[PDB]
Amino acid sequence: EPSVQVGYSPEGSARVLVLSAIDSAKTSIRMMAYSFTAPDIMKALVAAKKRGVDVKIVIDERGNTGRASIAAMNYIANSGIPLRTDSNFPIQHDKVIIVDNVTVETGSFNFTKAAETKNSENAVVIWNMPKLAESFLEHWQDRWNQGRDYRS
Amino acid sequence: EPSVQVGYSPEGSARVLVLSAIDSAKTSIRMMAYSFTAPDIMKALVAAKKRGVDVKIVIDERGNTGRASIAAMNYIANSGIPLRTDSNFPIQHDKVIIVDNVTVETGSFNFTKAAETKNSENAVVIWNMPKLAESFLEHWQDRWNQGRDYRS
Repeated sequence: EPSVQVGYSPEGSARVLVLSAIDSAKTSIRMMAYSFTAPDIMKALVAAKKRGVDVKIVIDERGNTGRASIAAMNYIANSGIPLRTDSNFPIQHDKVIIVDNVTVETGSFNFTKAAETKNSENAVVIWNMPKLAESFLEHWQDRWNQGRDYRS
Repeated sequence: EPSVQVGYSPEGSARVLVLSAIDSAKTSIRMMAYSFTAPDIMKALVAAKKRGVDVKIVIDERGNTGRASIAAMNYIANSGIPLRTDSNFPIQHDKVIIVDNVTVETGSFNFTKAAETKNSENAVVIWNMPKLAESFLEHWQDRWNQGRDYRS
């Protein structure tokens, strides 16, 4: 039952794999991000929202004050997706997507265009490991709990 | 047979887990790093070398010109561990350790003190997935192949 997929950048497989993970969501998505700017990633998250997926995101505050960050943050908030900034860590550095409480995407891959087509990166999706995803959820929840809502 | 462990920062579990992965090596280690500066990580890599483990490292060139980077790079090179810098990517961003060609450590965790005790991070070790580790090895090898030796 448990399995693992891997993708890389700038090859193109990391981006597609991460999109695959978000597109697979049927019930929930709990995301943690440092840089938060990739438009195609944002498009995918709100389509999941539209699909009825319970989406909640906590991102690093200090590293998300740029124009692209704000455009992505506004777009996400505008779609009804609960979103929070976290500044309690010099850097909330995780690049993680927990899907349906049993799957975990993680790796070096930040959700930016640079991570999609320029930097060398890796993204893995560990499918169906309830125990692993619940542990990650506690990680996500601790950071989310100390974040500041970003609403639209 | 396959299993997955996870650790976090600044909690302390990520650092210990990554050390555990390097300490577990019996035959080989193929590492890729962006920032390369954590002293306890360097200590562990050369102890594996001493243990007779075949250790080879490719790190990002541009992000490793600082004092701590040079001290870590010299220490590693001084120990006989083949080491190369890679500048062919704006950022060789991977934080990966492939152990004994069947295990893969990856995540947001950079090999720095900041990633060990300040930033929020996650590190996972996917044990015994030969297929996954061989795929990562091709990733490591492509970057290593275009790197510049750093000798001592």
